[PDB]
Amino acid sequence: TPEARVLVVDDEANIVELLSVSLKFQGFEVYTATNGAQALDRARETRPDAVILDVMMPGMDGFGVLRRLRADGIDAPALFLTARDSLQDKIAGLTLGGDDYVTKPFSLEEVVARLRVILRRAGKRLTFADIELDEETHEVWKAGQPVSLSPTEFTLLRYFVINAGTVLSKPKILDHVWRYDFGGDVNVVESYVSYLRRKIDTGEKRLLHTLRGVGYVLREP
Amino acid sequence: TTPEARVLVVDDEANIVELLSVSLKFQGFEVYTATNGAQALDRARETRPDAVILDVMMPGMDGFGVLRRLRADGIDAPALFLTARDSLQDKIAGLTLGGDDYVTKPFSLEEVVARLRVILRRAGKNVRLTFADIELDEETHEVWKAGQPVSLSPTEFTLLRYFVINAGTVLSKPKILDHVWRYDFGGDVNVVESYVSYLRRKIDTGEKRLLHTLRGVGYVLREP
Repeated sequence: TPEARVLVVDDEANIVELLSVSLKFQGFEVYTATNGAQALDRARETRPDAVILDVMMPGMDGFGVLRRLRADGIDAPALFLTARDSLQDKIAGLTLGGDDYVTKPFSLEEVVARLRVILRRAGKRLTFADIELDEETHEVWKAGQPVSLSPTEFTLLRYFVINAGTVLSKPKILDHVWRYDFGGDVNVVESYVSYLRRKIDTGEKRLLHTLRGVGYVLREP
Repeated sequence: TTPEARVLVVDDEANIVELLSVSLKFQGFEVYTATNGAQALDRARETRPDAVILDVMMPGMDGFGVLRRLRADGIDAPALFLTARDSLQDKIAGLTLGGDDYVTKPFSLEEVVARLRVILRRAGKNVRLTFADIELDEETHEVWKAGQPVSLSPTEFTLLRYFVINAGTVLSKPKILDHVWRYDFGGDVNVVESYVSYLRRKIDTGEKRLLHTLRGVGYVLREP
């Protein structure tokens, strides 16, 4: 998944190019528009998580374009590119809700950082037996105690928890854990289940079982 | 509170301390300054600032450390950081926690001032007055008369608010004059007569008279 879908609205083509190349290189899915009409069309087609728009635009300024978008039910937060001479006059429009701005001449570092903050502001614990996971941060706990897991062990633990009680064959685990990218020996699944038992299945009762010839299952006996 | 806000500027670069305080003072901020963390903690206790501006890059102890210590002493004012662009992705959590914000170097004064006003507003955590068919908002200064907006000058507003808050009390020209012009003005009391007259012409119109003259004594806002 991309980190977010961003729509860039600016009538200056070289700034559209710069912003989208940067954002794409940072892992964002970027869509573009050179005016208000193109902006409303792209926002309906691509449903963005954030909008970057230049306040200075031909015909209709960046506030007007944003009003129209918001009237169509597009509620994504916005980042304005704005001139410094107009700051005390425009401050109310520039920072309402969860919107923010950068002033010209701007840096890409700043654009990216202010974008991540508005995305975080706009966003509004799996348990099994004595195991707990946070899907957001990837922290794992075992009887209250922090456990350090690699990205693959985490994915593997989550897959077992979400499917607690289901017998999961090596091929099903292999497809899921490496997202169909990997098609080599299933005994990699055997290694990972082994690492994962060594880190989280260390209590009185065995939680992670092998049904020999068939698969693995997580069940509190 | 005379000034728009008390601001403490913490930076080890003297020409930037100078620039910032001159601009801020010219915008009507009361400004205090420090060149290091020890002077920062001392000035914050003496002057109880509403906001702190601090450079992240400082000798010995960086700007986060100085802020941690101010905050442990109970100084909870929001902070604006002056920060380099190279360190944004690494420092973003410290730079925007709570109601803090930042500007990147090289910065404009417009931007510093704007971001400061926003943090000050965010840190200040509605207010209405009524009498008969008159209504006031102390926040925006809007006035209404039988539902109808009425446009008052700042003085007319202060005057109408004074009457409403003291409805029923006979207020003499000297008391009115002292309050309306904050003791700054001590000239002829017939200025009070003029303003009462302007005020009566805007909010005291026809039917029952709400604003009365007790001749030789003063004015009172009361139902007839």
